[PDB]
Amino acid sequence: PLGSMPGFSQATELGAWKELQEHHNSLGRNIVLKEYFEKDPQRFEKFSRTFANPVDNTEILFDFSKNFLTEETLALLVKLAREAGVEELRDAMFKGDPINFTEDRAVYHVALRNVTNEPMQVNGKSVVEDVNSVLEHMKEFTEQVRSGEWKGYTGKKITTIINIGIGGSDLGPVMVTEALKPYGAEDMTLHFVSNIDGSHIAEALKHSDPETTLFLIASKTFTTAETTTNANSAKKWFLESAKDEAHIAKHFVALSTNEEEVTKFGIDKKNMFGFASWVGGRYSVWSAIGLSVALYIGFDNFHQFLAGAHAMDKHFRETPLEQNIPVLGGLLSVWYSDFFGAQTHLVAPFDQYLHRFPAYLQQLSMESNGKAITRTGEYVKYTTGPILFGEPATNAQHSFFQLLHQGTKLIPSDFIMAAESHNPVEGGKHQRMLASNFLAQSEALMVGKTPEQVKTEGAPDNLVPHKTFLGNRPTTSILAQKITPSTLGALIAYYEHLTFTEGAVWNINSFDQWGVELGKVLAKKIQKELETPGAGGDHDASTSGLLLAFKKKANLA
Amino acid sequence: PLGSMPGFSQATELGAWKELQEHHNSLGRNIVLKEYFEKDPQRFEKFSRTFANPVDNTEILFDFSKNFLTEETLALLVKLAREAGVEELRDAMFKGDPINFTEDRAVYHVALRNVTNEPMQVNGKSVVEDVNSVLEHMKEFTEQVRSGEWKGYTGKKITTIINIGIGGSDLGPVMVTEALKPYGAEDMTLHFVSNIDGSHIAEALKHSDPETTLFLIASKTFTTAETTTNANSAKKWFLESAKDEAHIAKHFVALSTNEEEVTKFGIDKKNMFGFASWVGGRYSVWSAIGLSVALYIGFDNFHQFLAGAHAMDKHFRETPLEQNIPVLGGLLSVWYSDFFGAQTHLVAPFDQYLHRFPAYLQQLSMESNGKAITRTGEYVKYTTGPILFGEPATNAQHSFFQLLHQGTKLIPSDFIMAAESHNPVEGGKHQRMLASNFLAQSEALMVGKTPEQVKTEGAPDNLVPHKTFLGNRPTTSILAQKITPSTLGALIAYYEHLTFTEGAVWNINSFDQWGVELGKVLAKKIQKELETPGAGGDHDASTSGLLLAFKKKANLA
Ligand SMILES: O=P(O)(O)OC[C@H]1O[C@@H](O)[C@H](O)[C@@H](O)[C@@H]1O
Ligand SMILES: O=P(O)(O)OC[C@H]1O[C@@H](O)[C@H](O)[C@@H](O)[C@@H]1O
Ligand SMILES: [Cl-]
Ligand SMILES: [Cl-]
Ligand SMILES: [Cl-]
Ligand SMILES: [Cl-]
Ligand code: NA
Ligand code: NA
Repeated sequence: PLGSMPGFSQATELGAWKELQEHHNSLGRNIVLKEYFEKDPQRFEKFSRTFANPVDNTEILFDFSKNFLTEETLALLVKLAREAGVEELRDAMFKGDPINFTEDRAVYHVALRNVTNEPMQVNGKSVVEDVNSVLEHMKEFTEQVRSGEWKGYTGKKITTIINIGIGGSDLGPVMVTEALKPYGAEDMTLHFVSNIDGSHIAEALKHSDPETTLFLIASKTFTTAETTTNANSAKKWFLESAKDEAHIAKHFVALSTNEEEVTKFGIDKKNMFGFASWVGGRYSVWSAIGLSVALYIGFDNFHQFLAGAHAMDKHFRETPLEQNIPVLGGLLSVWYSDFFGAQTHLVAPFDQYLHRFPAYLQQLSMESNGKAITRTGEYVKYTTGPILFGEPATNAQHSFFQLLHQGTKLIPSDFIMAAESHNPVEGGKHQRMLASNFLAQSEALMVGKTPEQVKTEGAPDNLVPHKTFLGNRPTTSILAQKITPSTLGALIAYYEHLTFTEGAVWNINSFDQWGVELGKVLAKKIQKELETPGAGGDHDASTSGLLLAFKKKANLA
Repeated sequence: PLGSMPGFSQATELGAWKELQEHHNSLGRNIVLKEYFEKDPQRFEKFSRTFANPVDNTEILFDFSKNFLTEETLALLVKLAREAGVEELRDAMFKGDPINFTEDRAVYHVALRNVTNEPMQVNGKSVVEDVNSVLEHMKEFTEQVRSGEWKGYTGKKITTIINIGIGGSDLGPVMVTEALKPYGAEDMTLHFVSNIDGSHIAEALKHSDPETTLFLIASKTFTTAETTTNANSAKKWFLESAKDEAHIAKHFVALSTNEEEVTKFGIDKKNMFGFASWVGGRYSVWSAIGLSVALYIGFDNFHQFLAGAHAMDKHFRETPLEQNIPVLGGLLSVWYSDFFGAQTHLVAPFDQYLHRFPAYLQQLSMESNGKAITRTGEYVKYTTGPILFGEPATNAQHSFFQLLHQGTKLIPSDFIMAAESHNPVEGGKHQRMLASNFLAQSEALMVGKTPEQVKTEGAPDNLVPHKTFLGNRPTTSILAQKITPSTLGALIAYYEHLTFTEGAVWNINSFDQWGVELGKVLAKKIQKELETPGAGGDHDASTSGLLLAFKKKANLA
């Protein structure tokens, strides 16, 4: 049924927002971090938080103390969270209420990792047994493929997995298999095919054998333009060798919401791994979409990944806002975005395996919060989601940290590192050097280097400005024990709940994506024009000019 | 010797800047692209440019017409370029004058690709014969490795190349070998090791054989912390198998400015591929640093890559500002950054092989122009380089194009595509679909979709705002024939000269990087503290708190 009117319309109408604007005008805008640290030796104790991971029995330290925060600032941000009903929206999410108000849908990625089987329901029906049934199917199938009990059409062990999917059906599987590579099967090659660009499927198939390749067709809808075309091209390549369509049942499985479209494709109903409409693509790695992860690292490691997210769900659900870790991360994002004018958010993992973690967060953050319409249907009077970007450190330091230290933008930055490496090369020397950069970069961004310090080191007087570091550049530092499956699960859930918190304060829908439809509709029209002699003139002069140049260069009538 | 005072101090003091501010206030801020296209059927003719690539005999179309430009706007931006002496600084660069004013150095990447051997000189001495000598050495060495004439210590053909380097010694080689993969040797595996994180070298060595692995130690300085440690770990792994140090001469070569440090490392002087101090790292792929590219795709393809850059150098050098392609790209960046408040710049190649092209441009752009000090030593009164980011399309469309279409930021965007694929799978269907997305995304961002259009399609009245597209989101579209070596060379040179143009207008040094030194110095101090029992307390409370947590989690006294 229908529910209540929203608690508020515009974030800018909330009393706490107006107090934050007054706080910014008189105090927040004059925060100099190095002065706050000089005057407060308990600053780190005040603004750090420790999360217990009970799956691997470790702790993750979240240090927020190098942010533009005072006790007064934190009090006002938590007050804004209470006035915006962050806890109410959170509790509605966990109850399975349809908080996705533009699609009338629950938002229930939290049910996918409900490893304690707490009661969970959508539309008065429990979802727990169905979540568990798909997981038991994923368990059985992954054991058979990894053991070699599941065989190819000529009776060989599967050694190549090709995931075919785009956006939420690709970025999670890529990022998590890259991140957890140390746990991966030694004899298994993974390919992630996503782009419609034929270079992607071509390179994957070029070095694969139909006899030893299993395909995962990953599509919530099973009607995505890119994925259906890639799947079709994969099926033609397979049949070129296997000849017999009956063989498809040993080489193709489907990860989808849409049984009818899967069966249409020629996938055996028994080889379908389902997920519900209340699983958003950018929140889907926890579902059947994680099958490539469970194949690579095994079902038990996949389940520990779910369990680490579950521990962060419990922290988010039960912790008072003053100590709540994702909530503070989300309020800091609002503080920087809407009061300091920051258009970006850097995430730099000090970890090469996490090299696809920023790209994953870019979809989670930007597709969720790149929105301008409130629950009340008004255009926001304030900026919403930032441009999220990053690369792993120390690579990032040698690419664009120049601009972070000496450029003209405020760039709120999250640095993430594990204390222990899976590859402790040369007696730990590589890892102590990585750690020294993790510690030093946040230090350097906070303290800078004064003209007086530069002159003391012997710089030419007229080069002092060039070598000065203003400092006062904020950072959040996250120190884990080791990137295990459960630790990675908890880190993603942190960013999911930070993203939730931002959207709740902004009063937008974190869970829809209406903004992708126009490009899809216009691309289909243009594709028909490219296939049609003499067509393509019904556009603006630029689109028409580009379409004509493309037809001339590609030899199309 | 010493030269002249700078032509100006602050960009904001130039008459043309003040005319642009008045132009923005009265007209530029009210530009609605769809209205300008409705009223001007020759808009595309006015603001598109064609670059002839004489190496592959193709054309690259640069369409700027979906930007916030009128004839009056372009006239004022070109006027700002003349008042800022863009052509004077350009001509000084090509003459080998020391325009890198903070390091007293020439800026002579343009000499590296001087394929017509035009006279070129630094400090009254020709550089041409020395550039050509290194190239002839790169030619001879790459022929021997690729032919199998160069053999390993047990007489086998080299099949694995491991490049070890960071920033400008890594991102170019990675991006260019990924981009030009169709031209790459079928039997060759490349690894690019860059991160100090031991996971990077470990994964590369895990599946390599010392007998068939050649290492390229890529370092301008040959004293980078990460690269010396990685090189050292590579040498220990090699010697664990080869035992005899004499064998190093068949498995390790150096790409450096610093002969003394290379010989120190134990590399035979004959296996050193030199480049000059006037080659910046982020401008170095054209030099000896491109050796991994010439090994992979052959010397002739490498030389065509140089020649395509040379054709774009000639365009930049000889074209009047009204028609000059990189100049217009750089002025648009100033226009958006300093008059519309855009903090970001999206680059989305509609090309999976170009998947590392945005990361390459991120270093070029942000390390060059992430600067705040003028030639006159003042702090800029205006923002400088943007945050540059991106991912290949169509992947990008399914990740963050939601925010580009419906979010609250202005994001100047460059879309790049080739008309022809190297992998024309399924009779060109993948490529026509990719092209349809390239054309449609810029169309969609410009025209949007009105509330009236949304209601016509049958949307619930109270969902109309959620499904509305405001449009008026600018783009630059770049359509090449095919990503050949020379076409890629010309595209990079475009971005190098766009970057030059931005820095010339802003009156900053595009060519120094003082902003990386503080982090390096502070990391070395912390590394010594990590190695020293009881040390690490002499920091701010956050750095001290993180360092202590790291020592507890990593078991360090
Ligand atoms: O998994 P599907 O139904 O093929 O959709 C994949 C992606 O498609 C895109 O249009 C959306 O931006 C994403 O939310 C989604 O993840
Ligand atoms: O090639 P080298 O001397 O090892 O330096 C590599 C990188 O080092 C970094 O400090 C700089 O940010 C880059 O400009 C440079 O490319
Ligand atoms: Cl305080
Ligand atoms: Cl990188
Ligand atoms: Cl005009
Ligand atoms: Cl991607
Ligand atoms: Na675990
Ligand atoms: Na060429």
